[PDB]
Parts: sequence; structure tokens; C-alpha cells
Amino acid sequence: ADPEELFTKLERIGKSFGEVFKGIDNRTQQVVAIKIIDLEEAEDEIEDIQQEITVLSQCDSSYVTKYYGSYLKGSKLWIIMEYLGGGSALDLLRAGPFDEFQIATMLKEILKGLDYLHSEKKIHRDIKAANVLLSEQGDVKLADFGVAGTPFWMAPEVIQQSAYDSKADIWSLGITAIELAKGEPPNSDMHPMRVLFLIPKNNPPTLVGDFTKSFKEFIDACLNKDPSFRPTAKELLKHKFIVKNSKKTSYLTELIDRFKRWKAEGHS
Ligand SMILES: CNc1ncc2cc(-c3ccc(-c4cccc(C)n4)cc3Cl)c(=O)n(C[C@H]3OC[C@H](N)CO3)c2n1
Ligand SMILES: [Cl-]
Repeated sequence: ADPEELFTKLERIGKSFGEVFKGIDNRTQQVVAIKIIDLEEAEDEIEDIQQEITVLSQCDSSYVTKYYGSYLKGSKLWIIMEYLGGGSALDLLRAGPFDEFQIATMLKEILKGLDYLHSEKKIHRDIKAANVLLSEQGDVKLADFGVAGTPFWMAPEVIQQSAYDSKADIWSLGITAIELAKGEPPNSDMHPMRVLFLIPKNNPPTLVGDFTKSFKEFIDACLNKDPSFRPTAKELLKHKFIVKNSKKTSYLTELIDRFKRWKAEGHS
């Protein structure tokens, strides 16, 4: 039961608490994502780690990053998850802007993710472009669930400590939609401790500029300050913006290919 025999690390992917690799299961040759947390250098995060594992282990959805299991060796905890070779939506943004077709196609898939979670009575809690991973063939999945830092995507009712529900995810989706349109969320320059009070105090963000009215109205519905006035995920799946602008999956692989051309051409 030795994960250094079971698995081979192929290349580093990034750095939550720990470091993550693209890996391979030597028994099946399945490409996996492997996270390694040193449990001797993260005492106060430990309660959150088993919380996140519990939740992902209860998900069995094609729109949620799969969890395959966990291994311990010494003080190292190995967490094995499905591997998504397209990168995050935030990664795809580094090589240029998305158009409304691509944005709508992607929000449609995130919305299916959220509709799954909310119908199983779970809340993602940290919807943002960096937490939306794509397979290389363009599937769109959710990762990096929130704990029950950076407040830019937080709904005002979660900031005020007011016990919240799944409508918090709809607000965050609204902010994610602005992030996919402008590259970054509202108030990106403010210090986060200032943003923690500007979000409940201010009127909701709107999308300003040369965008269709339907797109603008999609975001205005998500960003109602009163949560009971935000639409559910299933309602948003029939919103005019999604219905009129969402396209086949190859609209996303074109973004994946663009990002790959970008990296291979030496840009960073
Ligand atoms: C680019 N392909 C790609 N494919 C797949 C995964 C998968 C995970 C993953 C997620 C969550 C966890 C996990 C599970 C339970 C508890 C705890 C504390 N962490 C374990 C992994 Cl192994 C990942 O970290 N990344 C990278 C990440 O970087 C940060 C970003 N916000 C999201 O993606 C992945 N990347
Ligand atoms: Cl891209």
C-alpha cells in the first residue's frame, strides 16, 4: 500500500496547502492528479482537509473533479484525483479574452455543476475562474471547494457571517461571469480587507461596456444583493443569454489550443 510504488509523478502542476503533480497509476496507466500534503507543517488546516475529502467522495458527477482515494506514508498524505489537461478557465484567460459565445458555453457547464451540487444539498463556496478546470477535450468541471483570504467573489451574505445557502454560489457565478468578460473580478485593485466591507455596502457590480443586453441582464440577476431574488442554477440554464449564445464543446477546445500555442510560443 505504498504510494511511491503505486504512482509516478510526471510533472508539477502547481501549489492548496501542498504541491500537486500530474501523475500516473502504475497499475492501470491512468493519468491522475496527485496532491501531497505534509501533515507536520499544516496543523490548523487539517480539519478542513478531511472535510473537503468527505464532500468530494460524496460527489459522483461528470461536472465535479473525481476523487479516487487517499494514501498515507510517513507524514505525507497523498490525495489522488482525476486529471484535467486543459487548464483552468483562469489559465485560458492568460492567452487572451473570451467572446460571449465562449463565455456562455462555459457558464452553461459551470451551471450544470452547480445544479448537481445544489440538488444534492451541497454548496461549492468558492466559484471563480481559477477553480473551473477543463479536460483537454473541453469538458468543464469544478474543483477546489470552499471551507465551511480573498473576498472578491464572496456574496455579501457570506461576508456578514449571516448563515447562507446555495444562492451564494449564484452570486459568485455572477462575479465569475464578469471575470471571464474583463479578466478579473470587480474591485481587483482594492486591498481585500477593504473589499470585505465594500461588497455589502455598495450596490451590486454591473458589466459595463460593449456587451449584449442579455449578457448584462444575466449578470444583474446573479448579483442581486437579496439572495432570494437570485435565480437558481436550473433557471439560469434557460436564461436568454445561455440559450442564445451557448455552443458546442469545440468552442472551448479552441481556447485550450490557443493557450497551448501561447505557452509553446514562450509567453508567460
Ligand atoms: C491542471 N489540471 C488539474 N487537474 C486536476 C487537478 C486536481 C487538483 C486537486 C484538487 C483538490 C484536491 C484536494 C482534495 C481534498 C482535499 C484537498 C485539500 N485537496 C486535490 C487535487 Cl490533486 C488540483 O489541485 N489541480 C490543480 C489546481 O490548482 C489550483 C486551481 N485553483 C485548481 O487546480 C488539478 N489540476
Ligand atoms: Cl485560451
